[PDB]
Amino acid sequence: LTVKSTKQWTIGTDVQGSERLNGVSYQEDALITYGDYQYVTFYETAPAGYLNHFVKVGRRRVSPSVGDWEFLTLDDYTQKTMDGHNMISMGISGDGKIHLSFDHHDVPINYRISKNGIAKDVPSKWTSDLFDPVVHELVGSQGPYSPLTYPRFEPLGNGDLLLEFRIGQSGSGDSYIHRYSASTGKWQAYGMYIQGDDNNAYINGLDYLDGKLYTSWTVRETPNADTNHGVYFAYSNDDGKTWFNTNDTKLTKPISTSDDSTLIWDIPQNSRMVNQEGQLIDTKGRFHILMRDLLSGEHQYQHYLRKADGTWTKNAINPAGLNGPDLYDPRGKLAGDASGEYLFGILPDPVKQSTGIYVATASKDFKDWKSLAEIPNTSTEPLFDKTRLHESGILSVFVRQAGGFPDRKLQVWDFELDL
Ligand SMILES: *[C@@H]1O[C@H](CO)[C@@H](O[C@@H]2O[C@H](CO)[C@@H](O[C@@H]3O[C@H](CO[C@H]4O[C@H](CO[C@H]5O[C@H](CO)[C@@H](O)[C@H](O)[C@@H]5O)[C@@H](O)[C@H](O[C@H]5O[C@H](CO)[C@@H](O)[C@H](O)[C@@H]5O)[C@@H]4O)[C@@H](O)[C@H](O[C@H]4O[C@H](CO)[C@@H](O)[C@H](O)[C@@H]4O)[C@@H]3O)[C@H](O)[C@H]2NC(C)=O)[C@H](O)[C@H]1NC(C)=O
Ligand SMILES: C[C@@H]1O[C@@H](O)[C@H](O)[C@H](O)[C@H]1O
Ligand SMILES: [Ca+2]
Ligand code: NA
Repeated sequence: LTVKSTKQWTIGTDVQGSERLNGVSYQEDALITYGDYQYVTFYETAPAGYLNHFVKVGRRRVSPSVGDWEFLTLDDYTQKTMDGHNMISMGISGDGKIHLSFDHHDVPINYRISKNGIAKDVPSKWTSDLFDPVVHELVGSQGPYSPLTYPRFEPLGNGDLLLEFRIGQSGSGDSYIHRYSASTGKWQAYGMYIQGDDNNAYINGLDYLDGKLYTSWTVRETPNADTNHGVYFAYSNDDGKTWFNTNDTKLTKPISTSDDSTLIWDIPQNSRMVNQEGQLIDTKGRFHILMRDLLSGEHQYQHYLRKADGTWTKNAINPAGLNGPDLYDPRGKLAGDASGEYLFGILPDPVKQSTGIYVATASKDFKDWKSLAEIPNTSTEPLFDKTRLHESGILSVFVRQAGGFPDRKLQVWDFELDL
């Protein structure tokens, strides 16, 4: 496997602040291909300057040929909270509508949707008028909408879109799912699907394949990040209403963080494992988790694998040259190709201030981690475009550079693979 070509584009100047607001691990998602176009969302500084930001949405044609980016600026909502939780997630439903939810740390939902199905019936003009106003509810559904953190979207097989988030706080919170119908344009409440018990679950993402929805998490006792413990897993066969553990045992609704039956690896507190890192269902139905810990005596990224025979394995990701991360260092992701043979670790290196692209193969039990490429000059939790990789064999990664404001840019990097 080789990188046929490497290309990059600078899409904006990052915003100034001691917190990172662009390029955050739990953006789900930041960079999305739908049809012949790729979309990206990020904050850029408003004319009022420091601590005033607008959400931007970029689009570019990627098929049959790659076109230039164009951007719209949502200049009717000013982000002002210098808090790294307050990121943007985007989703695109099967009616072609683009959804955005953003700017939360334990506050009411902020959500907006495009007026029309702009990703399906593609308009000539890319302007802010394409979007409806910010609202603080989900039409057709019901609260609670506050105190909300961590909006995550997941597109389903019938064109519908899940929106998932935590209601509560670090160390005492629960998570909820809502479902947007592409046929009616209405949201519906699926209710609380995971319930804390003087703690909160921190999921790594949502993954969906062939009618099944997969998630993994750690449990946090207090606002101190050293109090994460456990690696847990569950899946649903009905888009988040009913859940099962790794042994196919049906779980209570909601899943309780006190239910040990979803635990797949014992990791104590003070292991230097961080919440909300990465996960992946590969196209062959193998489930993967990316975390980190100090338990070997060295800080190392860790790969958890749910094998076909039901067994789980854990193996350090330690290819030559990769510096292992401690608790507060930037978090990585796992990507997979259409065939399911290639597993990509998109791993920020805290020493090099760059993002490494490493590859392992299913034929070698994913133990053959090899350096494949690098994105230089990043201070980012890298995020990729699942659909572009599956459809075109191009690994496309959104990054925040390292360096100082206003030199520090936002970029998209495309690694064309010889798949
Ligand atoms: C339902 O699903 C669950 C989840 O998959 C399943 O439970 C697993 O069952 C398998 C098979 O019986 C267990 O696998 C064995 O594990 C042996 C060691 O287990 C200990 O270590 C686990 C790993 O953590 C270690 O390392 C970390 C650092 O990464 C460290 O923090 C830990 O402390 C520990 O050192 C650990 O998760 C596990 O904890 C469970 O069990 C204890 C009690 O023992 C409990 O207190 C915990 O709360 C938790 O439930 C435990 O501490 C391992 O030696 C053994 O290896 C042999 O077999 C393999 C075969 O592949 C050989 O390769 C190998 O050489 C040995 O011969 C084997 O891998 C696994 O531990 C269970 N996992 C959990 C989370 O419980 C249930 O069985 C399923 N139930 C049904 C009905 O289907
Ligand atoms: C460790 C800490 O945990 C949560 O508060 C968020 O994920 C935050 O981004 C991370 O820095
Ligand atoms: Ca996802
Ligand atoms: Na608590």
